[PDB]
Amino acid sequence: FSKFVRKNPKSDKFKVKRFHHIEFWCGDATNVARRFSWGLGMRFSAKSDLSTGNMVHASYLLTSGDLRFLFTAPYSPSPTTTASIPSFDHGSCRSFFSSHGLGVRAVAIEVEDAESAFSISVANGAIPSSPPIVLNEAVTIAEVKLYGDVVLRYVSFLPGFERVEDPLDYGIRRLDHAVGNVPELGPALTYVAGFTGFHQFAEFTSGLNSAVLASNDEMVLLPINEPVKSQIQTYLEHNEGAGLQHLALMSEDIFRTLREMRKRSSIGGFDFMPSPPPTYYQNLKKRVGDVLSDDQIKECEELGILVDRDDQGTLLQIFTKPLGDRPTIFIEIIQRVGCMMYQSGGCGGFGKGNFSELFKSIEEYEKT
Amino acid sequence: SKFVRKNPKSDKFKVKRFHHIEFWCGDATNVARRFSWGLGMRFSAKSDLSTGNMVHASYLLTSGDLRFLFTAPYSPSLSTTASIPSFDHGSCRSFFSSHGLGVRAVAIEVEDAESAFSISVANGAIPSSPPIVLNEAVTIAEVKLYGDVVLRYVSYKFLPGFERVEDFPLDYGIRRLDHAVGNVPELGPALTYVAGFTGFHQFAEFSGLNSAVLASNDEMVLLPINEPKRKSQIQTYLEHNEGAGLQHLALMSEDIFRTLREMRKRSSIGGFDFMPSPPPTYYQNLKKRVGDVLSDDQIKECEELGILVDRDDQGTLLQIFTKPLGDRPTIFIEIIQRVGCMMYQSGGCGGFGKGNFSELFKSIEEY
Ligand SMILES: O=C(O)[C@@H](O)Cc1ccc(O)cc1
Ligand SMILES: [Fe+3]
Ligand SMILES: [Fe+3]
Repeated sequence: FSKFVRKNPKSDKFKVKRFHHIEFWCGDATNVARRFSWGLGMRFSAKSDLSTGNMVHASYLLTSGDLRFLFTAPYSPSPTTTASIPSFDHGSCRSFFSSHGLGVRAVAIEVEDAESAFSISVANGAIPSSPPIVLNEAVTIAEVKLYGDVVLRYVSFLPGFERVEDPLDYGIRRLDHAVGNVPELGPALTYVAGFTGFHQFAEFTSGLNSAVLASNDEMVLLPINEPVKSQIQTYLEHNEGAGLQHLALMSEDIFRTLREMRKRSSIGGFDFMPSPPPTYYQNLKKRVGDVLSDDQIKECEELGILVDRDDQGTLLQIFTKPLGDRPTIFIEIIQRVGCMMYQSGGCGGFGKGNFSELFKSIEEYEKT
Repeated sequence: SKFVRKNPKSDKFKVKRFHHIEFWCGDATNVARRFSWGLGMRFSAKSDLSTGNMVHASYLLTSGDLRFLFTAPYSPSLSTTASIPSFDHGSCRSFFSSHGLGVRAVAIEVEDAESAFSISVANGAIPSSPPIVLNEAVTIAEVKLYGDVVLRYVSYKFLPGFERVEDFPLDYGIRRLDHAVGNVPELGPALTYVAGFTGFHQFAEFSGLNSAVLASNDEMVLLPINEPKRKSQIQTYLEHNEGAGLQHLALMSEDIFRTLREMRKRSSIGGFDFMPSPPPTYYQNLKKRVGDVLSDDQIKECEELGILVDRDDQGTLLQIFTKPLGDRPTIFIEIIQRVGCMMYQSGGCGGFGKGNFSELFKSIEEY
């Protein structure tokens, strides 16, 4: 008596593969990358600083599976020849951090040819941010504006980077989707999907309007939020315009990651949102009992994990507190169940039907 | 044969001890949460949006009597609510844009800050912030020290506007700040300047740099200053810091082996890294110059943890240095434990490590 029909026109104007990395623009990349490495459990993989000859910026790379988190901070200007990332600008980086604080600068995706995906994007309305530049005849990097001061980066770690050698792993394996807030969803949705050809990923159905753009294989998901009390309007005010709201980090085992990330919340890691009331986890039997066992439900309660369902699969998720000083960007840890055939992207939705379940649990909790 | 140390006790105002150190950051949350894990300091007070402050976010880390403050500016679009009246968004942004992560204020507790500020300015000090009484309880004044670092005065002893943080806690053994060392291009002018308005006397000592230690009457507030074989790290400091600034802080510890076992264990998982260890010959000779102080097992612990041991006419100093704290090879941290001079412990017991360069060079050529 219910069926959800999802369509996929596969209208990608250029060949998009997978997410490549995320580049946080910092004021001091060392302390940001070392805190992220201890909280998320990511390994110090590569570096491009003074110890590698880079006299322009200190970029450090953290990895946990297919996830790459880059942390870039500008050196004192006292010619960016030794710079490994040619799109980096000292004036831009200082202005970005003074206007937005700690946050994501680049959302990088791997493409077949960055030079073509750049020209096709601009030919379809994309604002150019960095022209196609070939790195040592091996890698090509191009950047166009996504929203606000965040850029969409095309890659087809990097030259100039040196590997770091000499266990830090909590279960995070890849980046699922990067969500950004904009003042008006409409113009931002037609703009981004207007130069990538990304189709809308429908969700099965609070102060927000969300729409999910996705590539053909739907592994590159880009939800965008708009404020309708609203958490988004507070984000726009504190971030001084449109920016990335949160990053969803796929975990091989969300229970492993959550126990690893909660032991360290008070000793350098990350803090989480208030856990759902107990009646929320007394209602999981009549919701995902056929997916999660009774003991795995006890794990979600002890770890404060949100569990939502969809037409295809089940989504286990939780959110952290803001990563920096500003109540702006935070991190989402998810684990998707089902759609195995390789797992389909967006399996289980994103959590649209979770505000209704939290409202129902809070109204239930009370009165008891 | 005999070393003679003199103390004129010429403090132009009553000074007690170090109060706190305020780092100016780009993001105070990630820097403090990194410092809290590497050094083992407790989240004690906060002055951010959760307290009503829409101007900046200040977080205090404590370890015994040591207090590290971490201040980062909010966006001016939030528009009075600042608990630290000397804070300026443009100054904090321009400071960090010029020097990066570093020390802004070296706060010392005095008897009266309205006097410490006026007497200082009347004796050559460059004023940074006039005396401001906070909620009729705390008075804060600031005068320039060297570079963009300010010497902050705290009168009646975290601060009004801060909320205590509750919630076993972290503690690696660090208990107090020993001395705050700064690098300047010319030691001479900066010496007659700082001592010109403080009256701090020169602390006598028992490389590429020249050092001079200014100290208060009881010699608990120590402020060594450095000036620029191979090229000295002082000149490399001035280039990457864009002028004079604080070089390092010496964090005294009840047990340097406890603190180092905690700090080295976490160097690769978010903590702080240390300088390369001395060769084994340095610790084979560590029982001929310091054997009446350290036992055989305690000498073995220094070799395992890479600690340097120096000695002077009064006491013995066990010390070790960390790698630079941020992206720039500028600010770093020293862990110190002093033995001897017990009569309460005298300030500067064992010196500051001026003789370690000679014993290290003697140890490298022995290996
Ligand atoms: O990225 C997104 O749009 C979703 O992650 C948002 C979301 C997810 C779960 C939830 O309970 C509320 C909002
Ligand atoms: Fe999400
Ligand atoms: Fe020292």
